[PDB]
Amino acid sequence: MVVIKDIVAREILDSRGNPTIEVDVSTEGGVFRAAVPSGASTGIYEALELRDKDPKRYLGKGVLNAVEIVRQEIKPALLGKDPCDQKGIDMLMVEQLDGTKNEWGYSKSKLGANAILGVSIACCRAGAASKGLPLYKYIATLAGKTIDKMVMPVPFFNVINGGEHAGNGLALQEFLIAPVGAPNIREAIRYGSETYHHLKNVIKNKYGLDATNVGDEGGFAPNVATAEEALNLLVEAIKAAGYEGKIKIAFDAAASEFYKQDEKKYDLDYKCKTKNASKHLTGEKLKEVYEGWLKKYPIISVEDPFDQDDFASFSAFTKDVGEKTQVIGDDILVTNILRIEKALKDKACNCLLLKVNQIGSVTEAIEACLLAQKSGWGVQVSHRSGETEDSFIADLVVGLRCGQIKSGSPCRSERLCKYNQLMRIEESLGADCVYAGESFRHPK
Amino acid sequence: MVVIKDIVAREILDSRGNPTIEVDVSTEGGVFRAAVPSGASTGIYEALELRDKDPKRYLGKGVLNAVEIVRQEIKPALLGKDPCDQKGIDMLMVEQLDGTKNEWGYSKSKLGANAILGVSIACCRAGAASKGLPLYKYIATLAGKTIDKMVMPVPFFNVINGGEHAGNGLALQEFLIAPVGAPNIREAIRYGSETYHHLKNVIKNKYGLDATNVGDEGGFAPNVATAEEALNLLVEAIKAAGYEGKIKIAFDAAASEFYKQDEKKYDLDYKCKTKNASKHLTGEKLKEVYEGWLKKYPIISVEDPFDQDDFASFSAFTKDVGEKTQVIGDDILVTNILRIEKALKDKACNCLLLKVNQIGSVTEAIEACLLAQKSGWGVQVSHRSGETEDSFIADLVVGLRCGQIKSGSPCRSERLCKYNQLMRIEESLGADCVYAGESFRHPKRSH
Repeated sequence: MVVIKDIVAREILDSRGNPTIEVDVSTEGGVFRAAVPSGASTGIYEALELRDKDPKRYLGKGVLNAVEIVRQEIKPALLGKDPCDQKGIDMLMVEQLDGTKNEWGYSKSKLGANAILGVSIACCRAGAASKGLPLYKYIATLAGKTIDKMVMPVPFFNVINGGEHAGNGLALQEFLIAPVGAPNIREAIRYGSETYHHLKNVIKNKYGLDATNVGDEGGFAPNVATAEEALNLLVEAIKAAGYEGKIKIAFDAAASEFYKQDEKKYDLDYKCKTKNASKHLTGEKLKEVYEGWLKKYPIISVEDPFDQDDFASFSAFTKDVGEKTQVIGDDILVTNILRIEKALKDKACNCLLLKVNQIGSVTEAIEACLLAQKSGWGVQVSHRSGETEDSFIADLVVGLRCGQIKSGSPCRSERLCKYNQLMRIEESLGADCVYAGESFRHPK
Repeated sequence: MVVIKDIVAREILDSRGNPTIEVDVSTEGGVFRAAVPSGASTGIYEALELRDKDPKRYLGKGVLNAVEIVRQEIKPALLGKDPCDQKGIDMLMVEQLDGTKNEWGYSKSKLGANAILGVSIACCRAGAASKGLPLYKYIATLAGKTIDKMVMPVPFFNVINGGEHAGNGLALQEFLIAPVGAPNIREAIRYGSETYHHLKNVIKNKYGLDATNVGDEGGFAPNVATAEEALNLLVEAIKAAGYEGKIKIAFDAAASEFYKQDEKKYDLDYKCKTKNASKHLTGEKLKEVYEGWLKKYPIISVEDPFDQDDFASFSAFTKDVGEKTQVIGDDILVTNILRIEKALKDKACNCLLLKVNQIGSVTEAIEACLLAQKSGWGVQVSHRSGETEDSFIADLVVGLRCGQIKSGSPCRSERLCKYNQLMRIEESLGADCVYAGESFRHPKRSH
């Protein structure tokens, strides 16, 4: 039995040089810290983070107002409370102290999702200490999962970039590699790292040294015009690295970015100077293109294949490929219960991309994960473009028994601290853990 | 008081995706962790790392051997010792357990510079805890410096890359910006981040979206042909940010990369295809070229202006710039006492670039810093190309009261990791600390 003795927040910088919020919760057991990744300050479905909007500081991206919220609103309301009452603390902040609710659920507009999550994670971390348990086992406790035979997740490393993250012709946003065939996660990380360096070398020699400079998530943005060229580089790299058959491929289309709202078309050539009518596809036809790549390449997962509001296409694609392939819903679900329930009723997808700061609290993150799992869906915990030194999602993925996680390329320490944390988790557990492997989407 | 109960180590990944060692020293006061950055497994001056060299694991960069060394050689030797005796522990490893050496001091080859530094830093963290002091203050007591009016360092952020780190025409390796005009470290960081983003979008318009991708240290590699083109971008970036006069420039030439041994001349166009742009320059002319830029642009520091062994030039350059510009030694010194002493005698520099894993231990890192400081030189704590999420050098630079630190651009968390740590330290100390500012070369004393 411990209680919240103090709560102080501060402004720190995320992986991209932009301010983010870090919180320190104190109990008789010590000081507990949590740093929140970056999200969206404006939006219609997701939880909005509070930013100063002062052009004279950090180009308007400061979080001082957020720091003051924690001190002036959240602190006085939590002093004396038991940090182990995760649900009580999260619902107090979200429903009572804030209460700002849009038509899709609580927005967390007044206090800001960033201020709330910071406290939620810090209390969650203080609670684990109060119970004398490592973070991963404590999360499992909150989710109703068991603390033995915990599943280590399959990591999804970003490798090739397109869409709005590159000047190349590639329309899809991300191409990743996933070592499902590794015996354990420490090896999974090696397979990933080696294949990644091999790919770097290939790019260095073909596209030049400057093409080996990385993007926000640590991936490369070589001058490839089509998905086929991207997919070809990956298969060559995997084979050359010696992991043919042990490392699979996955991609994030981010189709919303190339969707033509009125005519209801998807323009695979939205970046090309000379436009081709043959590439302005309807949902049903875009589907067939993906189905073409699935039979030709070892693709095991597809994220945001269509616009965030095109449930028709999602449903059709999932109906055709759902059994043997994973269809992740990111922008379409936005880690939102109501959005998920609608997806479930329409069988839009079969996997939830879980961005914790997108929903705002740990309790809400957990219920969303549980809803997906109870419905037969898989769950992939995700990082953000703007991450931090905090490895929370690493313990989260293990505690929620997802057996699946994408947290960037094996490059840039905001991505690696998560992967490093997973390896420590694995040592600690030792024989008391198993690797998701081929069962990443539905762990045993 | 408390003693060492156990020492373990594991293999983690550094910022470039290469393995490195992480050590956990345990006492009754808890478990203390330390991760070391990348170094070099070969060289004739510096402390050498121990790499597995296994053709089939991590391209020969594994560190399982280093991890086993800690377990079978170090651990048994340290169990029961007080973690506070930093010097006793550091010398037990460097001189007795290891003992290997070259004509420039102990190399730390048998146990590995990485295994020893990992242990040294972990114990240092355990010692701080024993004494009941934050790591930075504990380091101050080891260096024999006061813990009352501590000094925050001026940060040197990487911004434009060249030489071997870029396919562009720029011969110099790094260009940095330093907010000497900021009132405190948190402001210095803001100034840096703002100027960095202003630079980012200037580059975006003139070179395109791909040109904004970052290198190992978070900086950019725009296709600029000369130093003049690079300096103009920085001047422009600084003015757009509104910090003209408050943010100065610095650069690391890494001149060794463009020195022609056979000719004994430097080539600023060594990357150009056609090789007749301009004749190669001697130390003399190269100096004049730098002095030329010192008048043109607000450059306050120059690192590795000449070849790793060209003391004649260094001396000549340091002599006529003297009090108005900082001249850092990196490759020429390689954080080696005996090298520092030769450079001191020859007046080759007026500042030391301190790379803690290059010398091997915290104790040696401290005497190196103390040797520089008491001889009229500055000390600039530095990061490595391959960093980790360990913010140790943040507390080191504060504890040593250096007044200056380079730890990458305000991009990539292995870099922000250190900058964020400096801001926490500043909060902790509150009204009980000062910003080096204008005095970054030699922080003013307290009275």
